[PDB]
Amino acid sequence: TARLIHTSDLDQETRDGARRMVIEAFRDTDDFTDDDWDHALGGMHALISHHGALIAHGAVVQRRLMYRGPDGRGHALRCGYVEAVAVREDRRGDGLGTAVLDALEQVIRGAYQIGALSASDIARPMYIARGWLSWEGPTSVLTPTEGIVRTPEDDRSLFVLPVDLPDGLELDTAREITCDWRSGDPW
Amino acid sequence: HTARLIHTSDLDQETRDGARRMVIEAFRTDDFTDDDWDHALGGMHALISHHGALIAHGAVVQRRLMYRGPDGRGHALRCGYVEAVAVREDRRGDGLGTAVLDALEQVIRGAYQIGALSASDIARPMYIARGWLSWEGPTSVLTPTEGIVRTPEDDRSLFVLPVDLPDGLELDTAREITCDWRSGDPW
Ligand SMILES: CC(C)(COP(=O)(O)OP(=O)(O)OC[C@H]1O[C@@H](n2cnc3c(N)ncnc32)[C@H](O)[C@@H]1OP(=O)(O)O)[C@@H](O)C(=O)NCCC(=O)NCCS
Ligand SMILES: CC(C)(COP(=O)(O)OP(=O)(O)OC[C@H]1O[C@@H](n2cnc3c(N)ncnc32)[C@H](O)[C@@H]1OP(=O)(O)O)[C@@H](O)C(=O)NCCC(=O)NCCS
Ligand SMILES: NC[C@@H]1O[C@H](O[C@H]2[C@@H](O)[C@H](O[C@@H]3[C@@H](O)[C@H](N)C[C@H](N)[C@H]3O[C@H]3O[C@H](CO)[C@@H](O)[C@H](O)[C@H]3N)O[C@@H]2CO)[C@H](N)[C@@H](O)[C@@H]1O
Ligand SMILES: NC[C@@H]1O[C@H](O[C@H]2[C@@H](O)[C@H](O[C@@H]3[C@@H](O)[C@H](N)C[C@H](N)[C@H]3O[C@H]3O[C@H](CO)[C@@H](O)[C@H](O)[C@H]3N)O[C@@H]2CO)[C@H](N)[C@@H](O)[C@@H]1O
Ligand SMILES: [Ca+2]
Ligand SMILES: [Ca+2]
Ligand SMILES: [Ca+2]
Repeated sequence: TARLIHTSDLDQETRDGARRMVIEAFRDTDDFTDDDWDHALGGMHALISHHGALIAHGAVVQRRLMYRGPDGRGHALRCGYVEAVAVREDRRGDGLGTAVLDALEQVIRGAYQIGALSASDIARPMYIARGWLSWEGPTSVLTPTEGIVRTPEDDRSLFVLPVDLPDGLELDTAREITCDWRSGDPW
Repeated sequence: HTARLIHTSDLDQETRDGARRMVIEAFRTDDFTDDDWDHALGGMHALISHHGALIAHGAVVQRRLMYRGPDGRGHALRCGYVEAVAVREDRRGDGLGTAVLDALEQVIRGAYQIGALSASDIARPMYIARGWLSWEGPTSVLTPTEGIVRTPEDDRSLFVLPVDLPDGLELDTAREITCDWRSGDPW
């Protein structure tokens, strides 16, 4: 039931409608920040509206995830990173979230080497059920002034969906995995 | 000439193979490598067709460009990076290149803070004409194991299109600009 739209083609009221719905959906200090919204921009949005109202949203945005295999090689994987997955609270538990992820996984499978996200510890079983793989190793970020810095807080949160890895590569989820730099939450 | 815009994930197999075949030839060790094709995926494609065959391609993919302002604050700018802009040999100088860049710039203005690209020499006038800023400072890449490494080869090639810079950001082309890491040509 989800409509796929590039940030590009969102009119002002859809952007404001989506942002307002996502900010409210992540309230149980505003949990969903300006940086969190920046992270949701530049890729494909999955939207579900009912009678003029936005009731569901998700985004998949491109970045690189860094992974070194046991042959020592080093890979910068073309990643579809899942952001701002949200359903208006009264509309939850009726398959809308599923419909949003169904549409984002179509993007990921069609365009990227790997899907990734850092799930709220509440949503973790929903991803595990879709066949997303929990990372077991240490997580880190490639910083511009320090080098690769550990992100222990994101170790339990990181999920991957390896859709089309290069060469022979099969990930070992016990190895380290490193995200590229951005402001706010790196994961 | 009007380009149609399509996400990587919506390309049918024949159009994907068609685009890569046309782009490899337009750039003709082949000059257009497997990494070069990798770099053109994950974003929006501009396509122009004629007599059932592709005559023009380009792509805009999301990455981060790192820039430090005169107030010492580091920015990780949401970048629409332009890749694989190509017009079939027999169709050059009819404005097809212009139509491709018009559609990609629609994406960049609609979704990103900055546009960037590392132009071949033959393409340079086309960018200078469209009002892309030539960079005058040193360029670098953020590497995983060596920190920020100068990319002197790319100093003369870099164009940016600054469309929606964060508050308090004066883009000075004399200063250093750093791309995020990827395999192959970092720029
Ligand atoms: C997480 C969220 C998007 C789920 O959306 P939803 O429309 O309730 O979910 P669905 O009905 O499609 O179900 C998602 C899965 O969660 C579980 N689930 C079952 N009932 C549920 C309910 N009422 N609410 C949430 N999850 C439920 C099931 O495993 C379900 O899979 P199913 O469709 O096979 O039953 C939504 O609750 C939300 O917006 N939460 C707050 C913001 C947030 O945490 N989202 C992103 C975290 S990474
Ligand atoms: C993309 C490419 C075909 C240029 O496309 P094109 O169809 O020749 O370009 P257009 O006709 O749209 O315009 C090219 C520009 O050349 C310039 N130009 C126009 N007439 C010219 C002339 N007589 N002499 C020289 N330059 C001229 C103009 O700036 C023109 O833009 P405009 O027509 O909007 O004014 C060329 O870059 C290419 O395909 N080469 C191989 C692949 C490649 O190197 N691409 C690199 C992208 S970085
Ligand atoms: N008052 C409600 C709050 O909800 C919060 O909900 C969760 C989310 O806000 C956030 O979830 C993860 C986080 O686990 C992980 N370590 C970092 C990751 N970037 C966050 O990401 C998630 O939430 C943010 C919005 O905050 C979204 O931008 C992002 O797309 C989404 N996947 O962190 C929280 C998980 O600890 C918290 N559980 C807690 O602060 C509190 O219960
Ligand atoms: N060597 C001079 C000329 O190089 C041309 O080819 C150029 C392009 O192939 C390539 O241009 C730039 C490059 O300058 C810069 N330092 C790095 C950047 N990634 C390259 O990028 C460009 O070409 C590659 C394809 O190779 C594309 O994938 C990319 O999208 C495109 N903008 O590098 C070459 C140097 O400018 C032509 N083969 C020919 O006119 C002539 O040989
Ligand atoms: Ca947050
Ligand atoms: Ca090349
Ligand atoms: Ca080959």
